[PDB]
This record gives sequence, C-alpha cells and structure tokens, in this order.
Amino acid sequence: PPHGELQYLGQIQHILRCGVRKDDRTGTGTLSVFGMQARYSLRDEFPLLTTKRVFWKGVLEELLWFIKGSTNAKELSSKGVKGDLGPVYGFQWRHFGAEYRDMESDYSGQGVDQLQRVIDTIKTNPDDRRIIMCAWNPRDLPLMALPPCHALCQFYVVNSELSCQLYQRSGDMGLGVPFNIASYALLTYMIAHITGLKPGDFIHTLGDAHIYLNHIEPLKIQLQREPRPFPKLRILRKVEKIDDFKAEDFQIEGYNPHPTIKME
Amino acid sequence: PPHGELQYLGQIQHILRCGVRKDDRTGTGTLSVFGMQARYSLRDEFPLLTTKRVFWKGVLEELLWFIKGSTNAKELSSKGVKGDLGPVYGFQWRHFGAEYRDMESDYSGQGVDQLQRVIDTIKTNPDDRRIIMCAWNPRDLPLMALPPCHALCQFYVVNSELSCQLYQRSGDMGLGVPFNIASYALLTYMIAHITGLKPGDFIHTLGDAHIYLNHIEPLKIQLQREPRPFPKLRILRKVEKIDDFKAEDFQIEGYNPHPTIKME
Ligand SMILES: O=P(O)(O)CCCP(=O)(O)O
Ligand SMILES: O=P(O)(O)CCCP(=O)(O)O
Repeated sequence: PPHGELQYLGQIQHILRCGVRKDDRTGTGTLSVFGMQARYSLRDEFPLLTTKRVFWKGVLEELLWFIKGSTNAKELSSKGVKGDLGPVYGFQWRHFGAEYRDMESDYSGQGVDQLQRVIDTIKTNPDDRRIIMCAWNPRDLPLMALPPCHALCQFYVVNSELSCQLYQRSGDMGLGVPFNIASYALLTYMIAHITGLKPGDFIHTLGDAHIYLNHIEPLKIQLQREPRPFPKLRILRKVEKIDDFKAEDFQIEGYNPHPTIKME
Repeated sequence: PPHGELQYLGQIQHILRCGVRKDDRTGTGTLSVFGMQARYSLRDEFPLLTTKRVFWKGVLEELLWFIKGSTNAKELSSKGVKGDLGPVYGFQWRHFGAEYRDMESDYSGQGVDQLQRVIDTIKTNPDDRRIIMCAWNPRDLPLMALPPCHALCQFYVVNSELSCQLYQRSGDMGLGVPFNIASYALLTYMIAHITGLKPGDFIHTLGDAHIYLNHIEPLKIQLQREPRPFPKLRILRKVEKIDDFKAEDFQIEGYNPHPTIKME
C-alpha cells in the first residue's frame, strides 16, 4: 500500500530542479511548476504530514474561526493563533455577495451561505456536480471587477463517502500546502460528520506550485526524512450543525511527527 | 519519452473498474472517479487524440464561434457544425455580467471581457497568478443565486512559454474529454500566438471523471489501439487580434488517427 506523503515529498523533489525561477507579487524568488495533484485517503486516517510537525492547533482554531464567519482578527488572536480584518474567508463562506461594513455590523441571512449550501446540497442531492465553494483573496476584491477566486473546493459523494477536491491558483509548497492539506481534510471530516457520511478522499490540485528560495535548504533536509503512518482524527461527540463544533470535539491520535521545521 | 495519450487511455482503464456507479442529472448510469489530471505538451505538437479520429473541424469551428462571443446557434450550424441559444459560452467569455437580451441586441463594451483580459494580463504582467477565465452552464444561471461556473482555465507564463490548465467540475470521458483537450490546446495556441509566446503545456484537471455505461464497449475496444505520434498545428499567417482568427489560419499536419468511434 502506497503512502500519501510520498506524493508531497515527491512533488517537492520535482520542484527542486525541474523547477523554474519566477518572481511573485513581492518579487521574492521561487522555483515554480504549473499543474499538480495529489490524493489523500481520509479513510481511518488523517493526512497530517509526518516528515515535519504541522501546527495542528492553528489548523483547527483557524477553521473554526472561518466557519464562524467572523472577520474579527482579534477573535482568532485571542484563541492562541495569529482588529477589523476586512472581508476575509469567513465573510465569504457565509456571506458571499453581502457588503462588509465592519466586524460589528450584522449580516444574518445576508449574502449566499456557500458552506451551508454545500451541506444542504449533500443531503438533498448527493449526486450533484455543483457542490462547489469558492474563497477569494481580499486583496483582489477592489483591484478589478469580478476577480477570480483564489481557491475553490468542489465536494463529491458516493457510497456514503464524502470526498473533497481543493483547487488553488497558486500554492506555497513549503508553508501553505502542508497546512491546507490538513485544513481542508478537517473541513471534509466535519461536513461528512454532520451529513452522516464517511470521509473518502481529499484531492489537492494546484496551478502555480512554487517553492520559495529561502525554503530550499530546509525542504532538502525534510526530503531525507522517512514518513510515518498518518494519525487519526476522532470527533468524540455528536454534532448536528457545523456552527456547533468546538475545538474539544476533535482529537488527533497516533501523531508521531519529525521535528518542527521553521520556514520564513 | 512518454506519450500524452497513454494518460487518457490509462484514465479510461482506471475508470472501468475502479469506477463506481453513479447517476447523472438525467439519471443515466455512469462509472465515476473523483479527481484526475493529465499533462499534454504543446511543444512542437498538438494533443489531437490518435486512438480515434477526433472531429477537428468541430473543435476549430466551435472555438471561433465562442471567441466571436456569438450566442446565435445559427451562426454555428451554418458553419457546418451542430436560433436564439441564450447566453452560452461566448456571451460569458466576452460579456461576463452583462444581461442577455437576445442574439440581436448589442453588448459592445458591456460586461467583463474575460478573454481579452487574459490576453492583456499576459502582456502586462506574465507572472500574475490571477490569469483565470471562467465558463458557466447556462442551465444553472436561473437555478440559484451565484452558481459555480462549470469550468475555469487559469493561464501561466514562464520562459516565453504559455501554459494552460482547465478544471472541469465534471468530465464526459468518452465524448467530452477528447474534444476539450484539443479545444483548449487550440485556444492556448491562439493566445500564445498573439502574445508572442510559445505553447508550453496544457493540463486537464477533472472533478467528477465519468464514463457513460453505453460507452463502455466502444472505449474497451479503443484501449486496444496503439497511440500514434500527435500531429502538429500550424498558424500559417500573422494575427494580432484574437478576433482576427479564421479557420484558414490553422493547419493540422501528420494527423494519422485510428478509425472514428461513434458514441451516443
Ligand atoms: O497570487 P495569489 O492570489 O496566490 C497571492 C499571494 C502572493 P505573495 O503574498 O506575494 O506570496
Ligand atoms: O453537472 P454538469 O454541470 O457537468 C451538467 C451536464 C450533465 P448531463 O446533461 O446530465 O450529462
């Protein structure tokens, strides 16, 4: 049986020559490849990278924050991970279209609730191919008219198994990717749990897969680390609404990672 | 050196058990897999499937039609491939947002011109990661509020090479996929030609990759066919505007396919 992490490791190796130099919005250098995909089983295991310790605390805490539709940067910083932070992911996932006044204004029932709509569609028409949700980059909102939507993450159902595919126009292989894998795999676990489905697969598809220059050395060392069996996520309680989730409902098990690896 | 077609063939083999039964909008049966990707080199070759004769005439003629932003079904049927057809792909690629009155109304400068915007961004900021364009399914437009966008096809530039990645929420492996591969590879050739870039790669990413039941037999026979070298597309003329392209500007060469394969 193959390992899911060998995919990430292998993608890193592929970027490191056969990667091409390319500057980003800031001008910092990176090695980039266009077009990548990887599949992670969510069946009796959670894709929490082992070749390095992933900040699971931040993953969970940040997700609960986005699910709360909160645009209050303080509401996250107080949770132990990091006031008006503009219309971030949360405001889009719950109020897609509604105009953001401030972190104190009220948006109940305002704008399209992408998240709930996915849940509803899962339980009213699981064969649907339009179970898509659609985060944006705040920075682009004012830039032009009708900007494209940094990431989108179509869901799929079959044989009582909920799968998820995340597509990102650009991916930070060194820091972003490992975090996002776990992140969306968690979201999938939540959606699956409230829809009465079993986690199936999580597919991560990228457009511009890039490695930042100053991350090359740490990553080269990380490639020399032998992957360990993925952990197991457990939802030790019964939840019916996505909003009713609490950081205490989930529990990582069997997580034996390699030392943490700092990256700028 | 590997062959691009072995990917399509191999994906077909993977669907045919390890594929799962799943009904579509009509209820017809299909074998489906979630999450797929394939890369096709556009360097000195065009990804026109050889294991069967692809209707290149329709590909080209239909693309020119969409590029013309025409929503007149008659304007396509008269070209030898097939009056008001509602806001189809063309109307979205050139008038994203504008309201469709009829195939006779005027929409000059109305709505966002996704296509031209991609071209412009390529020549003003090739390193950009927001070079995305965004077709919809007309059927979904009235269905709900802010529907998700059947397909999207982010462009990428590096070393004077233009690449393209198409993401479809669902893909008809038997009939749609072969047509779309060529289709978007052609679009990429056009964009690359007017931007003064060389075609790089075309990546086709799918969400729900399905094979229709009544296509299983033909496809099983098609798998037994040995792929032949891809042809070569030639733009035998100099064009500066995407709208200035004519079916006579392109010429397929070295296309030696296997017999045609009808599919319902
Ligand atoms: O191009 P996107 O939407 O992926 C933006 C993040 C770029 P950086 O802040 O310069 O790393
Ligand atoms: O679900 P989408 O947007 O891929 C629609 C085509 C479905 P069919 O007409 O029932 O084959």
